[PDB]
Amino acid sequence: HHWGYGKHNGPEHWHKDFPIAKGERQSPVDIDTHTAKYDPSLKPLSVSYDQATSLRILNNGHAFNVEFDDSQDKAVLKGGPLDGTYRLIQFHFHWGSLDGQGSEHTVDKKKYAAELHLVHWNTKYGDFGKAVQQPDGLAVLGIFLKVGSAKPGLQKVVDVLDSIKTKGKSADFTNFDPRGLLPESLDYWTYPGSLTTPPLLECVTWIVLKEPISVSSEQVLKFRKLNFNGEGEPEELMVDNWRPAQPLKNRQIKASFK
Ligand SMILES: NS(=O)(=O)c1ccc(C(=O)NCc2c(F)c(F)c(F)c(F)c2F)cc1
Ligand SMILES: [Hg+2]
Ligand SMILES: [Zn+2]
Repeated sequence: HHWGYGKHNGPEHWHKDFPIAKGERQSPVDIDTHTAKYDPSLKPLSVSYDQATSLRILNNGHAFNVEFDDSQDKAVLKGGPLDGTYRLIQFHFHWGSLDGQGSEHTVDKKKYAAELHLVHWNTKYGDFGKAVQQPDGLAVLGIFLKVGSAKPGLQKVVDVLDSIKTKGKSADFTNFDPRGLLPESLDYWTYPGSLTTPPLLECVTWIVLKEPISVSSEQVLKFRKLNFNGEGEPEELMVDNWRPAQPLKNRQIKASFK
């Protein structure tokens, strides 16, 4: 019926209901490292997640989102290529059916096992809904996940997946510290883009970290046990919930490092 990642309702069909899919600043894109422009005027990123308040985790039929209380400047992102304070509202992942695919952004055509998106909205706009009507309304921090050693800080997320196996299910998920998902370095690439899922709105200053975090095979395997379907419907494993790379067109990807 509506949108998804299957053969009959996947990314290639999105343009029919969301014409912006063929827009000028669509995401994700391939990051050509030799064409990215080192911009020495970019400030370092400033991630202030010490007061973060996670509230819930839910399976929305497309991915699982961990939501945060964004009623106050509790967990924010500023600095980098951003002007203003962006508030963390939630994070989710995109992953594949196999270790060699899953990320949305690619680096020199290399695909990672998954990609974490920490979604933030520009506070000057009042609420998330208004931010999605502005060219600089959102800032998504993207982090690549490669399969290797286990990420301790990701385990609490992994263990709770059993209780939100199907579409629509949710579970209280308090006291989760998102700082446990950050890599060691905050070096990044940035470019103007969009939401990678419908409505595909062209807001979003993408901030993709250079350094991937590593998770274990067992950790990513639990992601693959989730379902796209609701309880009582035919089981469809939630895998490959990623959108292929879009044409860069008239945009330049800047890097904070050389
Ligand atoms: N993969 S990603 O690029 O990081 C991405 C992040 C967030 C969303 C999303 O929040 N959809 C919900 C949503 C909207 F996109 C709205 F524009 C809106 F007004 C809403 F109320 C709403 F719930 C979609 C894709
Ligand atoms: Hg917009
Ligand atoms: Zn995403």
